[PDB]
Amino acid sequence: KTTLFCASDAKAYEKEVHNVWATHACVPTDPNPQEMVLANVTENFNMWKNDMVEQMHEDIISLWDESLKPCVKLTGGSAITQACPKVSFDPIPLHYCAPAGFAILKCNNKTFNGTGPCRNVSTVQCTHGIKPVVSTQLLLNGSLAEEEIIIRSENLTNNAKTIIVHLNESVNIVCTRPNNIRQAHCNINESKWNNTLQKVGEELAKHFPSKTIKFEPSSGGDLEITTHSFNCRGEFFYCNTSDLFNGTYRNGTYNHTGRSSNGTITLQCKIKQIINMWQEVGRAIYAPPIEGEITCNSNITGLLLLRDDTETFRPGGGDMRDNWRSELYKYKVVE
Ligand SMILES: CCOC(=O)N1c2cc(CNC)ccc2[C@H](NC(=O)C(=O)Nc2ccc(Cl)c(F)c2)[C@H]1CNC(=N)N
Ligand SMILES: *[C@@H]1O[C@H](CO)[C@@H](O)[C@H](O)[C@H]1NC(C)=O
Ligand SMILES: *[C@@H]1O[C@H](CO)[C@@H](O)[C@H](O)[C@H]1NC(C)=O
Ligand SMILES: *[C@@H]1O[C@H](CO)[C@@H](O)[C@H](O)[C@H]1NC(C)=O
Ligand SMILES: *[C@@H]1O[C@H](CO)[C@@H](O)[C@H](O)[C@H]1NC(C)=O
Ligand SMILES: *[C@@H]1O[C@H](CO)[C@@H](O)[C@H](O)[C@H]1NC(C)=O
Ligand SMILES: *[C@@H]1O[C@H](CO)[C@@H](O)[C@H](O)[C@H]1NC(C)=O
Repeated sequence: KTTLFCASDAKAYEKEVHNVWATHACVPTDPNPQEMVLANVTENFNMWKNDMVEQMHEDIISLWDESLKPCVKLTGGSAITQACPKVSFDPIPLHYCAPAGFAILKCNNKTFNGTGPCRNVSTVQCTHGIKPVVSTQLLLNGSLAEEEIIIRSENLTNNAKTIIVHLNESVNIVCTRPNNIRQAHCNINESKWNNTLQKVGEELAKHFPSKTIKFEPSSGGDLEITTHSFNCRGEFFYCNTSDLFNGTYRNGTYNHTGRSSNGTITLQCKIKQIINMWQEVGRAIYAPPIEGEITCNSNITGLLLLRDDTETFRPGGGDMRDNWRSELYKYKVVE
């Protein structure tokens, strides 16, 4: 429909790079914005074909190119070389705002699966604050569904279509390279993982009725999608998830099958310098890791799954727009 603009809450004295970018590219946020219900209106949205996602994707690409410059960038046969300073890197929330003459409709149905008609609807200047968090397999630091877990998919029959599971309760994941310099690990409380895959299996079961629901670690691909990869404090972690996506939900009960220990699942992570870019088809080389404890304490707030009697779900990811979709699903720009 139109060109959106961003409102952030960053300040010009942070050397953190999301702050720097936002202070150049975004306008300050309205202290008290004002909504505008319309609980009879009913309009349709389709999260899977939402231009707001394109615009945000463009902006995050811009952000990363100005903030996480790689020492080397291989695209086609070209290699570009730049200074790759280590930087202060912690994502801040970004608001997307409709400019003069445009408004953002926001669907208020707390169970809205993200496509089709929605009943309660509001008008807003801006989205909520969205932390543009690049990762695969697990979505981190998002907003939780407020009712029940919600399964989103462009077409649940088409197994080639990424499924976004929207959790209603955070699950902590703590990743640390402590004080091999490239080796780290993550801790998830196996009990709350336990429960979470319980409930996720229930919801997947309503969509998949005759069948037993198996979680299995991702088959093949680049490391960035066969492991839970993400950026912590500038460094690209790649964490093994085969003790995480490893479980069976059969008789209305979930049985976890990956190996736990003293009540917590522990993922082996590598920090890596040679990255398969999400922005485009290419490779990006970075400097070896900073020193000391690198630690990220994050909320797993959704999953990205792919489906292959039994239905099997393995972790997925790689198309960063799905991350943005998970947060922008309940908004469209109109007028
Ligand atoms: C233009 C958008 O590209 C795409 O849709 N991709 C896509 C799509 C699919 C499946 N289809 C739905 C599978 C794999 C990919 C690739 N994803 C990454 O590479 C990717 O996520 N890396 C990474 C890097 C750093 C971090 Cl921290 C991170 F968390 C992730 C990408 C192509 N890029 C490439 N082959 N270099
Ligand atoms: C979250 O969703 C699950 C299943 O959809 C439900 O059992 C649970 O009560 C919901 N709310 C929570 C867990 O707070
Ligand atoms: C979402 O709901 C619409 C109708 O509201 C339905 O057509 C579609 O199958 C649902 N999709 C999922 C993934 O639940
Ligand atoms: C989803 O894709 C399937 C094929 O995988 C096909 O029957 C149809 O086009 C889609 N179904 C719906 C309900 O849109
Ligand atoms: C993850 O760990 C398992 C068991 O150690 C191993 O078999 C698997 O290949 C690993 N995957 C990756 C992508 O490192
Ligand atoms: C589940 O975990 C065990 C060890 O923790 C591993 O041997 C097994 O291969 C995993 N399941 C799958 C389907 O990979
Ligand atoms: C998630 O948010 C917490 C608190 O803001 C932060 O410490 C953590 O590093 C974030 N995780 C990622 C992957 O950015």
